[PDB]
Amino acid sequence: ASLAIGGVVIIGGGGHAKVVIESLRACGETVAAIVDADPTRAVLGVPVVGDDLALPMLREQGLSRLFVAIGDNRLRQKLGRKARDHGFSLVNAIHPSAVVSPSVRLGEGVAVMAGVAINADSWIGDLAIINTGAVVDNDCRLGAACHLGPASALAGGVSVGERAFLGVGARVIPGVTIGADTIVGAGGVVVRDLPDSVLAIGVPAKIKGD
Amino acid sequence: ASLAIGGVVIIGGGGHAKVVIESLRACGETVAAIVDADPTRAVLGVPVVGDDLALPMLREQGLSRLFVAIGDNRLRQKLGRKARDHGFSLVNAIHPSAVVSPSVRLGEGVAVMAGVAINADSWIGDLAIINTGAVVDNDCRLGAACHLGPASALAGGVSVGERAFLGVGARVIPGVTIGADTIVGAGGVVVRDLPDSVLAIGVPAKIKGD
Amino acid sequence: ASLAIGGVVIIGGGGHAKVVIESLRACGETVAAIVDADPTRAVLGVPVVGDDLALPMLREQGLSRLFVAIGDNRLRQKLGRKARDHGFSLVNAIHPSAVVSPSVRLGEGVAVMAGVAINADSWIGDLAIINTGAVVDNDCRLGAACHLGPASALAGGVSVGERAFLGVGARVIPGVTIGADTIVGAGGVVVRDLPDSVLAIGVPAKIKGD
Ligand SMILES: CC(C)(COP(=O)(O)OP(=O)(O)OC[C@H]1O[C@@H](n2cnc3c(N)ncnc32)[C@H](O)[C@@H]1OP(=O)(O)O)[C@@H](O)C(=O)NCCC(=O)NCCS
Ligand SMILES: CC(C)(COP(=O)(O)OP(=O)(O)OC[C@H]1O[C@@H](n2cnc3c(N)ncnc32)[C@H](O)[C@@H]1OP(=O)(O)O)[C@@H](O)C(=O)NCCC(=O)NCCS
Ligand SMILES: CC(C)(COP(=O)(O)OP(=O)(O)OC[C@H]1O[C@@H](n2cnc3c(N)ncnc32)[C@H](O)[C@@H]1OP(=O)(O)O)[C@@H](O)C(=O)NCCC(=O)NCCS
Ligand SMILES: C[C@H]1O[C@H](OP(=O)(O)OP(=O)(O)OC[C@H]2O[C@@H](n3cnc4c(=O)[nH]c(N)nc43)[C@H](O)[C@@H]2O)[C@@H](O)[C@@H](O)[C@@H]1N
Ligand SMILES: C[C@H]1O[C@H](OP(=O)(O)OP(=O)(O)OC[C@H]2O[C@@H](n3cnc4c(=O)[nH]c(N)nc43)[C@H](O)[C@@H]2O)[C@@H](O)[C@@H](O)[C@@H]1N
Ligand SMILES: C[C@H]1O[C@H](OP(=O)(O)OP(=O)(O)OC[C@H]2O[C@@H](n3cnc4c(=O)[nH]c(N)nc43)[C@H](O)[C@@H]2O)[C@@H](O)[C@@H](O)[C@@H]1N
Ligand SMILES: [Cl-]
Ligand SMILES: [Cl-]
Ligand SMILES: [Cl-]
Ligand code: NA
Repeated sequence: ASLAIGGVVIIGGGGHAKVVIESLRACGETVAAIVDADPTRAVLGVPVVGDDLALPMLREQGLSRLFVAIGDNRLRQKLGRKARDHGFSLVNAIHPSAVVSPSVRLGEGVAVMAGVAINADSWIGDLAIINTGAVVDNDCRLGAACHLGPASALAGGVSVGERAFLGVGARVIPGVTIGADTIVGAGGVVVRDLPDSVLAIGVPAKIKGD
Repeated sequence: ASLAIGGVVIIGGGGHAKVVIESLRACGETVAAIVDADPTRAVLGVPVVGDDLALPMLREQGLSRLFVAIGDNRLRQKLGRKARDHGFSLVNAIHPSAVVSPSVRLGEGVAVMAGVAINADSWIGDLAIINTGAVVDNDCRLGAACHLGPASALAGGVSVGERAFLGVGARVIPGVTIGADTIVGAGGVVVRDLPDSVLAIGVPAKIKGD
Repeated sequence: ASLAIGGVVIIGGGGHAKVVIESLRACGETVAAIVDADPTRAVLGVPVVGDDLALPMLREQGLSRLFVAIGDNRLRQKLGRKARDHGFSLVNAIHPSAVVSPSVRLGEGVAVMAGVAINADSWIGDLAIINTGAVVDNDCRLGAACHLGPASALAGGVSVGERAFLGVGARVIPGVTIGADTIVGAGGVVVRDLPDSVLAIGVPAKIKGD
């Protein structure tokens, strides 16, 4: 439990964590430690020091910066709130290759992966993930803890509800609103508004029931 | 109507203008003023000085560089010709992150957005838009005033007619020719030549009549 | 047959060669010569000196670095082995804009084109092509001589067999394995494992027989 000072604590030790650790390192940040619900190790050289019960200990020793590297949107949002209650600040992990327009408003805890572009006047909620290669055109609104998967793309003026997930290569045409907790499958091309809490798949994307 | 000297005049004050203004600024250019058919303001800090009737006044005061930031392809092409008749030179707006091969031939008035790649020996007509994240592989020919939408991709040796539009995430396989004034819907994957003036949608893209 | 010393020999003189030559040049490498089965010229200024029968002559004159710029996967793999038997080392051609994570394992003879991202702990076999704009998320395994076409994307933990080909804009969801010698058509979205030697097309991708 002997750590260096000044680095970032990561919640989560999975594949998403690996990519986040490397984004932070590419920016010259140090990653201090991981907390993982499997408390057994290291992820890309970063020690796993315990489960979330280790958070108070980490804060006590002076570490105060944290990122939640958990892909699950509702779990990520809960763990973000837990981290803030424990006195951590949620950093953003923005790969140096990402292009984020100067008029974009970013929340906290946001992952913006390599190859991303986000254009003018888009707003990105806390704990959003904008994954590898994704594109966000002008005037989009991304709600807290939503996830745009790798190689997905939003055309202009799209709104994505809290905790919504767009799978790899999903596309949304201009002006469309997607509700909270909605899942667009890989490749789905969304051509009309989607309400909350549905799954939509296909070209064009259609809602799938039971 | 008091402007600085030396900057670029933009025709159009919408979302496409915002992204173009930011591309020009990212290259260290200054944007002088906007002319918009709604002559009422500012777009990202750039004053709207009037409608197109203000063009002669702008030229008289020494401004001579212009970009047409209008997404509509036929309107953009008409306004490009109007600007040149009024003594403006059409600049290109190429985001610093775009990768444009040294053997690509670029026209004038061309937008090439963040994250774009254009590979060897492609030719890009005047007033084309190559939007955010789009890919153009080797030996493509893009006609004047066509538009490749965000995250679209052309494989090698594709020809795109004048004023044709490919929606977000559209894909075209090698060797395909797309006629002038043709629209490929978002996500459409074009696997055979398309004639002029049709709409094609789907995977694979199929022509849609009335 | 008078060449400079120190440059890279390219097998293949087609469109893929053009893009590879430009990637090598963008890194400050010199391309010495091309060998092409049509021995008649130059490709982007690089002389075509003969067919593969010229390889021994090139090695004798001190050239020892080679890239196989042939899109055909089985032919590329055969010509890679021929080049190594003739005493050449297979270089990699990685465009300066590509983002290749520090924990990625690269083979030899690999093309990684402009705009590519490859994330943590992916392994890339000899003679793979990762084409323009393609994305490879964490923990992927790309077999020797496979080809990810332009704008294609693999989500995390995907395995792609030897000589498999994914067409422009193909997508594969997490955890999927694709067999050797399998072809995914342009735009195909692969949602379950594919065996060896099939063709799969569509959203979702389905195997097509005769
Ligand atoms: C849509 C998705 C959520 C469905 O999961 P699921 O509901 O367990 O679906 P199943 O695998 O049982 O498949 C149900 C049917 O829909 C089809 N299907 C599955 N995913 C599909 C997709 N993305 N597009 C179109 N059809 C799809 C399947 O072929 C199956 O068809 P059948 O009825 O003919 O068998 C999932 O396949 C998906 O696309 N996930 C995206 C994951 C991702 O991109 N992660 C990146 C994270 S960084
Ligand atoms: C194809 C498109 C042009 C159609 O507009 P439209 O003709 O007004 O079409 P509608 O919205 O009336 O839909 C007609 C039908 O085609 C379907 N459809 C619409 N767009 C589709 C698309 N991209 N792919 C497949 N099907 C589509 C709709 O589901 C509707 O189906 P229905 O008959 O079952 O209701 C439009 O949806 C589109 O894709 N635009 C791309 C815009 C864009 O990408 N802009 C980026 C600018 S930077
Ligand atoms: C799938 C592919 C390999 C098929 O080639 P093919 O077997 O000669 O197929 P055909 O052109 O005869 O078309 C067969 C049918 O499948 C359809 N089809 C072709 N390609 C398709 C694709 N990518 N997705 C869905 N359907 C497709 C055609 O519409 C045709 O339909 P029909 O039965 O209604 O006429 C090819 O179209 C393709 O996608 N190539 C990708 C090439 C590429 O991306 N190169 C980039 C290199 S860097
Ligand atoms: C965006 C990515 O999201 C997901 O990747 P991921 O890293 O979130 O998923 P996994 O690789 O399963 O890793 C999840 C990790 O998250 C840990 N975890 C799960 N729940 C908790 C928790 O409550 N607290 C802490 N501290 N850690 C938790 C797990 O023990 C596991 O190590 C997947 O859906 C991937 O497909 C995708 N690349
Ligand atoms: C590529 C983009 O194309 C389109 O964006 P856009 O900026 O062209 O569209 P809008 O946001 O409607 O803005 C168009 C602007 O263009 C102005 N305009 C429309 N016609 C004229 C004109 O004739 N002259 C001048 N000077 N301006 C004109 C309008 O008053 C309006 O302000 C949309 O299709 C978007 O989806 C897309 N991002
Ligand atoms: C990734 C790319 O793959 C393919 O492009 P490509 O450059 O491999 O294909 P082509 O433009 O036909 O060029 C193939 C070249 O490869 C040469 N070639 C073909 N066979 C041989 C060979 O055995 N030895 C040598 N030294 N050269 C060979 C041909 O004479 C021809 O000049 C296409 O499928 C494209 O769509 C794609 N951009
Ligand atoms: Cl570190
Ligand atoms: Cl300015
Ligand atoms: Cl050279
Ligand atoms: Na990209």
